Amino acid sequence: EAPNQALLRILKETEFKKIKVLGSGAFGTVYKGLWIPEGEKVKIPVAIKEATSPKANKEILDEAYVMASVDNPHVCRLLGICLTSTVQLIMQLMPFGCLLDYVREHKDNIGSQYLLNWCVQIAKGMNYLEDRRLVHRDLAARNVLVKTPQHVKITDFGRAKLVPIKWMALESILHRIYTHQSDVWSYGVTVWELMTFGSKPYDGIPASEISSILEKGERLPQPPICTIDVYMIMVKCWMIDADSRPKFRELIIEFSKMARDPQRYLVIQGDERMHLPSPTDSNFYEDMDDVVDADEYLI
Ligand SMILES: COC1CCN(c2nccc(Nc3cc4c(cn3)cc(-c3cn[nH]c3)n4C(C)C)n2)CC1
Repeated sequence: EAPNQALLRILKETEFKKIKVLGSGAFGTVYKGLWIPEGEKVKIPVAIKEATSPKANKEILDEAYVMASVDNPHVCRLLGICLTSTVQLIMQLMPFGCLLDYVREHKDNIGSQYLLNWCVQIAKGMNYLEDRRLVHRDLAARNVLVKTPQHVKITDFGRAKLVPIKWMALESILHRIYTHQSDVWSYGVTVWELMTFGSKPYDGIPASEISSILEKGERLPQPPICTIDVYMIMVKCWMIDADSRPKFRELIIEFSKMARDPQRYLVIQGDERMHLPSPTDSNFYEDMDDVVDADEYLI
């Protein structure tokens, strides 16, 4: 098939500054930082993902490969890699963190317009991955990052090709089959995570029971804010027949029609009177002088 002519940018350690730590786990640690290229007079807000074991490097270099091979407004691109002893991925700073925590922390100000717009954006990013013949294998609200409350992007290409049980299609749990239609099942679950304001799917149920639960005909419940219109979409993503499930191009269309009249499809008390931070807010955005967002920094 088509040659992957993507450019892998190697960045010097001296070209960027680590400001603070954002979060640490088993993988390593993600830092908040600034990238100041050559003599460009720009400061790009960045996220730097950083023991050295040859196996862990192959995994991070596999994620770098996939992340450098994407370009879409609703997908996180790799800005570059820094080849130190540790080896670190330089990514775009998504100031508002993951969507999962965002919905939990801001339920009182999240309205129908935002929720439906987020669904359209995830469908667009996912449909792009399908175009690039990329199967995510780990879509969830934790892997959708917030640039601004009005702009979200899909991330975490650590599992992407060409285990998270409660987000998986039945063919995936039973046979390890992953298609773009299995990403649709995970898309259904992600929507459920948003519509419930960050609830844990199948809370209290052990992952081993999930396979048998789905086989019986049981699915995630109808969230209180969901009309039968929105829930019907969730249910269709959870059909046994993968070809029966909607295609992402149909999900973009479905959620877009709904996003034109949000109150008809989602019932939230206090809707329209709610508000989230916007680039039209007082002090929404050290030396703020020459900072440009990665999306406007092109070479
Ligand atoms: C370990 O897996 C990594 C895979 C890549 N992913 C990513 N991808 C693209 C951009 C990006 N930037 C990015 C990631 C961020 C934040 C800002 N910008 C803030 C947080 C955070 C806040 N409180 N706790 C954490 N995080 C998390 C997800 C590490 N982060 C971050 C997680």
